[PDB]
Amino acid sequence: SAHGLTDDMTMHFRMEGCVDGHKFVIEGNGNGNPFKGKQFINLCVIEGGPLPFSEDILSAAFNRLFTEYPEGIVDYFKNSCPAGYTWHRSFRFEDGAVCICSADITVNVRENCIYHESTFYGVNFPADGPVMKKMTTNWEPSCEKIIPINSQKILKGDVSMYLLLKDGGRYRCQFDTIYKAKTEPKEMPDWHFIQHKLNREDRSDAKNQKWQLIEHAIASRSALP
Amino acid sequence: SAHGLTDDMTMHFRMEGCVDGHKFVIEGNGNGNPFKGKQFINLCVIEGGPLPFSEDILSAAFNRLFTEYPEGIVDYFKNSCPAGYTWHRSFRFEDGAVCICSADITVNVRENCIYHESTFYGVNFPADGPVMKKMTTNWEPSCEKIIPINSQKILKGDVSMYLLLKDGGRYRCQFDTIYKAKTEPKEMPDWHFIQHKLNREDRSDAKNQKWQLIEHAIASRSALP
Amino acid sequence: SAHGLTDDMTMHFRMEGCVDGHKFVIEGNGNGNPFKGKQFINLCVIEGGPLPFSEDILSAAFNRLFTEYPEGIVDYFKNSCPAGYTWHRSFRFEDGAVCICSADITVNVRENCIYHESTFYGVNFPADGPVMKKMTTNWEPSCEKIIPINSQKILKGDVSMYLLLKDGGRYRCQFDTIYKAKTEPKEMPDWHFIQHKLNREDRSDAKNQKWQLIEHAIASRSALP
Amino acid sequence: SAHGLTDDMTMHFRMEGCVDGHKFVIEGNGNGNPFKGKQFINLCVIEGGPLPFSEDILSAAFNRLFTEYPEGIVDYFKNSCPAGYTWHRSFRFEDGAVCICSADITVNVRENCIYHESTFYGVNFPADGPVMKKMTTNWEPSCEKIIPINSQKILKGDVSMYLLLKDGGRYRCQFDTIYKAKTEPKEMPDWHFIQHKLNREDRSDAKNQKWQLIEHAIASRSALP
Repeated sequence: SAHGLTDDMTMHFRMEGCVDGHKFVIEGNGNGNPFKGKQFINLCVIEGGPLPFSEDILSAAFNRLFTEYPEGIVDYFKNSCPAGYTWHRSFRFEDGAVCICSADITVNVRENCIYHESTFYGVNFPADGPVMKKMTTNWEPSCEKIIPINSQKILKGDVSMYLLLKDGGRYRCQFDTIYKAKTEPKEMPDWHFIQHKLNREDRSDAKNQKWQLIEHAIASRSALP
Repeated sequence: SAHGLTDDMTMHFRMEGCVDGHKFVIEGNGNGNPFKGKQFINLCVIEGGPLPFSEDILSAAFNRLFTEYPEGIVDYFKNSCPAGYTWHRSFRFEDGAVCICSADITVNVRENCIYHESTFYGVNFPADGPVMKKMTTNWEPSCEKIIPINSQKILKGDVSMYLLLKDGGRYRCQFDTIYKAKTEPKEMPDWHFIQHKLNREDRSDAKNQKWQLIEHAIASRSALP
Repeated sequence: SAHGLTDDMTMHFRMEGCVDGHKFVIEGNGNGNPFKGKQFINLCVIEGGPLPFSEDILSAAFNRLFTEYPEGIVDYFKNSCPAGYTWHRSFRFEDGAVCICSADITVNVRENCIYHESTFYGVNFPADGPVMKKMTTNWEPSCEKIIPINSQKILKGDVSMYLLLKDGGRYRCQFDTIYKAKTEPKEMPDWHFIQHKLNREDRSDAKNQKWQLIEHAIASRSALP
Repeated sequence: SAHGLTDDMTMHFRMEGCVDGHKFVIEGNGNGNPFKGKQFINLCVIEGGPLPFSEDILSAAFNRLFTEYPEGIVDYFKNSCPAGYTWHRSFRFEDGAVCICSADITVNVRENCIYHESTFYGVNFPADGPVMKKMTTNWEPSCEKIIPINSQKILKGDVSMYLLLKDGGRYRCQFDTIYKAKTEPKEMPDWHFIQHKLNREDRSDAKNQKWQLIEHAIASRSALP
């Protein structure tokens, strides 16, 4: 019950985006253990579906509160709760397309639920690219580098991502993020890693395009002594 | 009329955007001579003013119809009128900031007016960068290379841009644009260059943030025989 | 003489390099008119032949003296003669390959001959890429932007290059060059453009791998009034 | 005594490089446990010293044989011994400078020593940059991503590196590597991580510029279950 978070919370998701001119809105709700960096997100496309681009590109847009932080690493994110935090991210794929996303994370103590406001925009996905051809299956597990920006008291994210393709090829992407606490940080953490594992399961049917995302993230430092 | 265009038209502008969470809306109008690739733009911030980021980053979002093309190069843009055309672009600044914008151009023949609709999103402008410190003054005259992608009957733009700084420095940006006619083109151009000159003059008062833009662009091939 | 240069000179070339472990040495000569930015280059592989990678990637390594400059723009290069100048450049291809090259240009007044010495190193050209499959044909005419760095009295080059492919495709590369006079310049130019046209004609026989290059370059400012 | 490697070997180092025109040669010899991914390298600049650029940029040029591979991960490197392997790497620093390095690793069973042939080239380090001003202290610990290239049976390396600066700033760099076994690989490993820790200790004096590098590297997979 620290900072407004419990070992078993819920979340509500709302995302509005536009990719190469195609507008869309996504409604969702999930649950997870902010302390074990584990969450189950359930999303449904209410507007724009069926999406003309691969839904995998949106995955990383839907919450560092769900990160397991050991005692040795300051937890900037939970530290700024229940107020929440905001982040801004961009990424260019190896084929020129670039996307940017922003989200506002707010914790509602009364409901023991987290409210996620998501924004996503992308441009220039090649017509014959794996994204427009829906040939992606999952983001390969990664190791994100979290750097502290002292002067301004915020964090920077740097992670090389690979979107695995059905044809076995790898689609490289560079995540560059800025994490801002909605509350003046009293203590800034040192640099550290955050390994992630994000999986997508298509739950689509004749009526709706929907899917589930399971994210497992955990912080740490150099494995080397 | 020749594609519904004349040498003395007016324009209507409406942009909606968000840079690092700060929403804003801009409206404006103007006049120009498409045949001489010359245009005057008058903008006013009707929402989100005063903008916390330099207005210079938005400048290249406000119409290739205003490009003087020589008869030796196919004018993909004027050929798409009056229906018009759409475009998508990414801005990758040297300090990590990245922006993406899209627009829809349409010609209203009866009104001899061109309607311009756009969206602009940017992310990660450093707090002490030239953009947030409002040190930018104007984009530097450039030379964009236009490449044809015949398989999709669309065009690709490539131009390394430089924003001049008040201290005498410069700030680099990379423009990667995809241009696409609304109606299928029955003829495609070979690659070519487009030189531009874009100038901004701020005319903000106590009641509103406003400014004018002046663009001049000409299409050409290599200068070497 | 005007800086020891004349309108009908000869040149001497010697390049040493290594691309992905494959060493090679190239020698050659030529003639040209610096005042009209026009030159003819004859190269021959004397070591490492036949080159396993397309000879096109080396082409831009073989002299800004051959740039026709208008009196309205300071000719930083001719002003550095006869001592000459040195330059350093990086090539970042779209498939991950990166090359770096440097050269030292010197004018031998008595011999009316320019001595050109260079080194060229490249790395990671994919086995099935256009370079190793020898699919390249010629660089496309370009427009390089020259920027002055007054604090070090040196110049910076910026040009997005495209190598044309035999199947009708293109292969992008990014030229980032630093140019520096050997003797301190007593005058610096403003930024400007330099348009180029470089053509290769292979003339290899049973005994040697040889080819000729023809370059034409002119300096200018914006085409817009 | 597997593949020619023991739990306690030695190495000899020879590197020839050129940075922005400055030539240099480095002679060295080290020892380590290829099985615990631990090594102590001792280098001395015999030519070109004192180096005008920060010696930290050369660090990663001096042997994946020194990586601890658990039973669950195939060991491509030791697998190709005692023949050895070769690698090619490039990296662009956030300020434009780019370097490329290559090395040939050969194991000498009789001497129980590894011979390291190193090549390094860099260009365009800003005069007032942290590299030319010698303001760097160490490469921050990292997590490299090792990907297998099936078709060709080789490995690709991807690691975002940060060269820590005396003034506390971080100097970003992107390592892109290709690892090639000098012997047809019979078994290719799946993707995996290789965390590293490389430290530099200046052992320079009035006669020689010399220093020691301790590298500790260990392979693994997603920390997440």
